[PDB]
Amino acid sequence: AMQFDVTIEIPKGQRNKYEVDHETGRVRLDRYLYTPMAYPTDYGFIEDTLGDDGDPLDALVLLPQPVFPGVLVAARPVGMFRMVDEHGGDDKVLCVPAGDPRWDHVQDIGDVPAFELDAIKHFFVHYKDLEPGKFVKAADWVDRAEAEAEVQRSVERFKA
Amino acid sequence: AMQFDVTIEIPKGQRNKYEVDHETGRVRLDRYLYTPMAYPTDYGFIEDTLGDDGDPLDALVLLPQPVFPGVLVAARPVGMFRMVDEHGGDDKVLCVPAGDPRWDHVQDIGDVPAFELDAIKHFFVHYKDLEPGKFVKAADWVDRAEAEAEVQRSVERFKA
Amino acid sequence: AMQFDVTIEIPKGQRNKYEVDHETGRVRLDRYLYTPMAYPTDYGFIEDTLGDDGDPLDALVLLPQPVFPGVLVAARPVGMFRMVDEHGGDDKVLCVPAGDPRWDHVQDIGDVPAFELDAIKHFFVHYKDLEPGKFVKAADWVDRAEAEAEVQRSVERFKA
Amino acid sequence: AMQFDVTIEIPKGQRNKYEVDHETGRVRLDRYLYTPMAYPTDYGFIEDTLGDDGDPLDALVLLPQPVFPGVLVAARPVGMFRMVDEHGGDDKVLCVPAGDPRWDHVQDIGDVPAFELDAIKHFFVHYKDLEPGKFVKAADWVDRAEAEAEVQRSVERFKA
Amino acid sequence: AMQFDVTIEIPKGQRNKYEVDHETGRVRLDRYLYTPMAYPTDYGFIEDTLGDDGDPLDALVLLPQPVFPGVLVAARPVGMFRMVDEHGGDDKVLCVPAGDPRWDHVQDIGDVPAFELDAIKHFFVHYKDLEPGKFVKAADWVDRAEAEAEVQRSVERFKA
Amino acid sequence: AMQFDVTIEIPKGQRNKYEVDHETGRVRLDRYLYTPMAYPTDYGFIEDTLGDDGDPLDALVLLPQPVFPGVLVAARPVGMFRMVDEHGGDDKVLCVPAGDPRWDHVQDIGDVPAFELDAIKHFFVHYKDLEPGKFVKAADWVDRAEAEAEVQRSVERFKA
Ligand SMILES: [Ca+2]
Ligand SMILES: [Ca+2]
Ligand SMILES: [Ca+2]
Ligand SMILES: [Ca+2]
Ligand SMILES: [Ca+2]
Ligand SMILES: [Ca+2]
Ligand SMILES: [Ca+2]
Ligand SMILES: [Ca+2]
Ligand SMILES: [Ca+2]
Ligand SMILES: [Ca+2]
Ligand SMILES: [Ca+2]
Ligand SMILES: [Ca+2]
Ligand SMILES: [Ca+2]
Ligand SMILES: [Ca+2]
Ligand SMILES: [Ca+2]
Ligand SMILES: [Ca+2]
Ligand SMILES: [Ca+2]
Ligand SMILES: [Ca+2]
Ligand SMILES: [Ca+2]
Ligand SMILES: [Ca+2]
Ligand SMILES: [Ca+2]
Ligand SMILES: [Ca+2]
Repeated sequence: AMQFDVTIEIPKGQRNKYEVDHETGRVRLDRYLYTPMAYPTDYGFIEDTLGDDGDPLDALVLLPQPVFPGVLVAARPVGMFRMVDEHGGDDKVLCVPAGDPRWDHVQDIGDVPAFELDAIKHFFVHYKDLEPGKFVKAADWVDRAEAEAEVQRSVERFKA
Repeated sequence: AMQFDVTIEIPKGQRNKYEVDHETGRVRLDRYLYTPMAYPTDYGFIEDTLGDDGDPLDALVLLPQPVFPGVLVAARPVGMFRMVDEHGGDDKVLCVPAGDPRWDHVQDIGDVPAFELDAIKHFFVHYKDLEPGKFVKAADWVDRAEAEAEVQRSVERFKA
Repeated sequence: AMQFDVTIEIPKGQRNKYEVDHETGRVRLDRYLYTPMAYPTDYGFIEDTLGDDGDPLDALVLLPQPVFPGVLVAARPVGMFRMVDEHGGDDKVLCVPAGDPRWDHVQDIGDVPAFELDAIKHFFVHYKDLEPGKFVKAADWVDRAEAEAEVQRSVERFKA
Repeated sequence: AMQFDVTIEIPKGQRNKYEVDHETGRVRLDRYLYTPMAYPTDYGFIEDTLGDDGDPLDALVLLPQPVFPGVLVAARPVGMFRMVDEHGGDDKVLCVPAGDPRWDHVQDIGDVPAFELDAIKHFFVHYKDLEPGKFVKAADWVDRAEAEAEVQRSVERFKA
Repeated sequence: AMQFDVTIEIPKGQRNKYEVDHETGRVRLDRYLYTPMAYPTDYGFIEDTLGDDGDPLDALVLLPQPVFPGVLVAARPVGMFRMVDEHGGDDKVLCVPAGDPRWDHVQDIGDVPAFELDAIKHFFVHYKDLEPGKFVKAADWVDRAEAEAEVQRSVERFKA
Repeated sequence: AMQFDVTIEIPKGQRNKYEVDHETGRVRLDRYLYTPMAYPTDYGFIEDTLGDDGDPLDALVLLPQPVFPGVLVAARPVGMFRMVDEHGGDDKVLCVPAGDPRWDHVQDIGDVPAFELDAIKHFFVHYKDLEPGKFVKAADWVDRAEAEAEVQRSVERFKA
């Protein structure tokens, strides 16, 4: 099975939007969110990846307890969240911890309760509502097969 | 200068929706919110008040640090959030601590930063989205005079 | 589905062993635990039940986020943990929140992942290791049907 | 050997000064402290005591982990903090948990390390500096025997 | 408008005095404070500056929520805290987040409310009372223009 | 008097088992513990050491307040915990902060309360009980002199 390293930027429950600067590796506070919302899962990116824009592929990791900003978590993808915003398409891979039997029951997007997926969607649809010149036009969920394909595309781009 | 006691049910930052049961006085968990949202201010109700809803008049309190559920805070009103939900009008009186000179610069709704009023509005408009058969329609932020009048109304209703 | 109110005494992750006095209703610190352990679920008792020993029926509640000591939670039973300690038979009903569709997938003890049942068991087996004259000696899980029967017996004992 | 119940109003590390209303038993926020200081121990009062000033006798409880506001702790005195402020006399009994063998090495005021006693002193001397028309002009520690004498006086006054 | 990157060493509310080692970039615990006090704002230093003692120029950042130690925050100066301690002169630039319109109402030292500036002064005046070989002699606030002059000097020294 | 730098990987009270990768210096989540236990002291390793295993020598640090993962603490040894798990044998040096006179009363293993030593032992004996292929076979406390020998040992092997 496919797996990889995710670097968590923002723990679950945070209104502080942290981002890891990729030139340096330093954790930065981008902004305090303008909406009364908090990240529904631990949020970050996959190491040694690169998307269409000059940034790694975004990742969401389900956990029994949050980590801190800058922490690595070995994860495997079970699905992916597509969305369109002010800078076009944005993909977010949904993962669980790799080599952990406690998450073996989650092999695909259908194994994650509809209510956690709706809550995730709702966050990304609404979190920038009060920010000038920022919107989220579309949003929906694809399966693990489509997620793994997107990871494979992003690894290939990185190595090039 | 009008003042009253507010009982805080939900501290700022909470996704657990607590409620005081008014007949018994116990704190209950009503529900964990279905949306990835957190109460932007300390939320509760004014003691010895009564609306058309058989319940007390709801209240928001601006604080430097949150209290915990069940705590009493002496407060004075600076405005009111007017909204309609699935059960009609649900007005919420915005307050600051009474007799505290660090809040003397806040006398009316205009003295509260718009960004904070925006975020409070965004919470109540969106926190119930994912709950079926539930919705909110924000009317407007109204001034201190409109608030004090509603508080006075609901105090008279209580005394009966 | 059968349901009832649970008063939570100890939130998940606490080494402080809080207890409610059943006359006064006050929260008391019985003791700081002598072992490096923490309650793996929110822990308390079912309101208006009378067990075989004069005390109410104990309860464990699975939640997405812990509450505080003294909080009421409407819960439905999915199983029961039977064990013996230094004062004989000790039974603890495992529950989920009642009227919450996010827990509809948990209808009996087999739906609760074994890792969580093993952990709960491990807590109670070991938490009084370092207290003299205190132990727990038997332990095993019984299904929803037996839990509901035990709750019903305890509801009646209380009424009489 | 003397012991009693201490009700904790304020946990260690708190800048919010909570208070129990002794008529109703409700927890109130008196005020957010005006200085950048935090209570160095859990703070509260002794149940069934009445001091010379109409209120219950104040108490500091040394703990391995803090409790929450409103929690009872069975405790025994090991000393007292004698203080004169703007309202005159103010005596606070320093306690440890009763019947807990992890505190049996603490028998009198000399057994509490001087760094802790100085820190506590430093709190009460400076926490109201920035509060107007508020001060403390005398601050001294006394032994268990003197502390126990004051508790006894206060207990007997409670029985009027 | 002048701006720079501040690295936060100590979040607001902390009694642990964290310090970044400027050679390696590692975070160190210098000491647990000897007074019962907590840093009243997020505290750190300005990146790519050089104070005339060989360290980066110290910075205080006003935030709606604290960050973690090591986190970068883009900021702009609004004033400066001038103090004289056991090391002689010690300057600390008071800042707000740069490119954040929620802080546009704070442009110079007079825009910060007095109760917050007094609290910050109170911290630095008193936090080393109980520390041996450490004392304060004086503390004053100066305006944005004085602060900017000091930043600019420290920047040129950095380039040398 | 021997002293060294300890990097804390895991703060006290944690169920998340973090690790520093000694190649990269990145913090990684190894695993969420399968037992309902939490690290009773801050846990990590000694910098510039090499144990029998090929990783650095492990360290426990007694603190008045926990740090966060990746923080350096100057520390001196007062004893050592010897254990035999799967993977050979593991040793953990028990320390206190160096140059801190609040810990001067702790010079050898006899000076640490037995209650704290039993709790630390109890953690490392039981924390992997439910993990397959993991175990403990023996657990002992040894004195300062024994610990200092093992540190110096590990320093030499790092240099060689
Ligand atoms: Ca990302
Ligand atoms: Ca992205
Ligand atoms: Ca985006
Ligand atoms: Ca309410
Ligand atoms: Ca209402
Ligand atoms: Ca409503
Ligand atoms: Ca809805
Ligand atoms: Ca119980
Ligand atoms: Ca029982
Ligand atoms: Ca028992
Ligand atoms: Ca035992
Ligand atoms: Ca008191
Ligand atoms: Ca008093
Ligand atoms: Ca007083
Ligand atoms: Ca004063
Ligand atoms: Ca600094
Ligand atoms: Ca300086
Ligand atoms: Ca200094
Ligand atoms: Ca000093
Ligand atoms: Ca280690
Ligand atoms: Ca090792
Ligand atoms: Ca090992």
